[PDB]
Amino acid sequence: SLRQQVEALQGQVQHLQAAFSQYKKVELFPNGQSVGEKIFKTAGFVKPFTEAQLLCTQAGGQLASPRSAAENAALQQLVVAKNEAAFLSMTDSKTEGKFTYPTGESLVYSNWAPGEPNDDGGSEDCVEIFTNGKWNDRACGEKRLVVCEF
Amino acid sequence: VASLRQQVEALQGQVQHLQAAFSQYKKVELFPNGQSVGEKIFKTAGFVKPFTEAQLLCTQAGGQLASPRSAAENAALQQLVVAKNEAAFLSMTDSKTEGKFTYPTGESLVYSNWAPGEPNDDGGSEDCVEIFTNGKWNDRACGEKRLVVCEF
Amino acid sequence: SLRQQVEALQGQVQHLQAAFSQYKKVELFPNGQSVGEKIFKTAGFVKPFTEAQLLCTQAGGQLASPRSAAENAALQQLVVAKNEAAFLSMTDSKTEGKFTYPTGESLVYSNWAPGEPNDDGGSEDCVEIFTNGKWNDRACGEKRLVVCEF
Ligand SMILES: OC[C@H](O)[C@H]1O[C@H](O)[C@@H](O)[C@@H](O)[C@@H]1O
Ligand SMILES: OC[C@H](O)[C@H]1O[C@H](O)[C@@H](O)[C@@H](O)[C@@H]1O
Ligand SMILES: OC[C@H](O)[C@H]1O[C@H](O)[C@@H](O)[C@@H](O)[C@@H]1O
Ligand SMILES: [Ca+2]
Ligand SMILES: [Ca+2]
Ligand SMILES: [Ca+2]
Ligand SMILES: [Ca+2]
Ligand SMILES: [Ca+2]
Ligand SMILES: [Ca+2]
Ligand SMILES: [Ca+2]
Ligand SMILES: [Ca+2]
Ligand SMILES: [Ca+2]
Repeated sequence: SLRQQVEALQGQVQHLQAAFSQYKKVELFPNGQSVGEKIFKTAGFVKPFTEAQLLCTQAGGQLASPRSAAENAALQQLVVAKNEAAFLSMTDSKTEGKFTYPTGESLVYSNWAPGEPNDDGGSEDCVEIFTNGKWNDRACGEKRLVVCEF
Repeated sequence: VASLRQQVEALQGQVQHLQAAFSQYKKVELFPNGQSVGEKIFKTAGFVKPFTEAQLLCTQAGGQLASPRSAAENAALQQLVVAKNEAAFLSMTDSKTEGKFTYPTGESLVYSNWAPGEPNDDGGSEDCVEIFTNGKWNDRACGEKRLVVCEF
Repeated sequence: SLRQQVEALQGQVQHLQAAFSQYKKVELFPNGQSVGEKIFKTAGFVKPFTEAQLLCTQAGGQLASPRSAAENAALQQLVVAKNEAAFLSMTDSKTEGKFTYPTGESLVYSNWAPGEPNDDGGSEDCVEIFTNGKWNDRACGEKRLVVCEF
């Protein structure tokens, strides 16, 4: 009967997989985007960098950190849909000119708009992504769309 | 051997936890922008868009525009429309053949809840369908903006 | 061969646990809070008590019912985030001066602001929670943030 149980439990698990897959699609509409094993989700409102960063970390994730063209495109979809530029997780607060992820690791991908980053004004240590997907270093005190990744 | 037995017993415990946890999250997830009816789930985006844009949003999300195929589904959909107090677009149109409304697949309707006198192709240019807060349907110009509600 | 059958099932279950865990974080961000086996979720808008109560009940849950300091703090987080006081499920509509849960039992926990409840104007049978986490009885006809528990 052990084989029978495995047969039965697998039926329940595959039914669970089906239900879960459906609820996942529902979950991401319309404020989320999945790319690979990563999920981006916007809070739907704007906040300064520090507050946005805290919201994501307290939620068990971190600010959007596109590490490839594919991830950047998925994130771009949310920014376009909300029509609001969003903050990324990277900053060059430690070493001006050198942007890093929250862990301190150097960028493995970038999509800077022409002429960026320019540390305009002498104090732009955060990064925002435009509706066109391009990046721009921006003053961390400005308010931008909050998008976290999980 | 008994090793497999122990593993099956372990799997049963993990599965029961997932089922209970998932049962709770289903309710949490659908509050307040979703409605479950049978094996279908309606989810509103909370904003309005013209038909073509609304349709694209749903298809890109892995679903399609709300397609109520029974009174029960139509009532579930109506709940979201009433909550947002915004009439919504359905997926059906008679863009191909005037007077013949079909689902995106091309199949003819299996259920309808037209308000009296509808569809009337008003102005000779209404190929889309909207559902009112009272649950009744009305054919409407696809260029108009209505609440976006997808089904999954 | 049963071993290879169980082995396949184990793979599915382990993947589901990981996928479900990631999804839980996505769902709770930014309108939910999990504390113990309870989950609070705000609709993000305000409604009078009766309408708020119906929304929660029809959703398969009930209005926020903090039963401990831990739960109250979790609920408070949502109130603070939305900067809108929220209705709790308890009322003393049946017997003035005696607040009870929807079931009818008396409170097992409370966090009343100084001087409350005071049945102001002789007509406050509902309860709101402030951004400071304290409670105040309020007219059920007033509109407050809708927060349900599941
Ligand atoms: O964050 C500020 C922006 O980088 C802005 O800076 C300068 O004013 C110019 O280089 C603009 O073209 C650029 O868009
Ligand atoms: O979509 C437009 C509606 O059909 C509208 O059209 C006309 O104006 C009349 O027939 C109305 O009674 C009807 O409600
Ligand atoms: O809900 C109404 C509040 O209790 C309010 O009532 C009265 O106006 C006074 O007792 C205030 O100090 C108190 O804050
Ligand atoms: Ca600097
Ligand atoms: Ca800088
Ligand atoms: Ca710049
Ligand atoms: Ca036509
Ligand atoms: Ca028509
Ligand atoms: Ca019409
Ligand atoms: Ca009273
Ligand atoms: Ca009272
Ligand atoms: Ca009071």
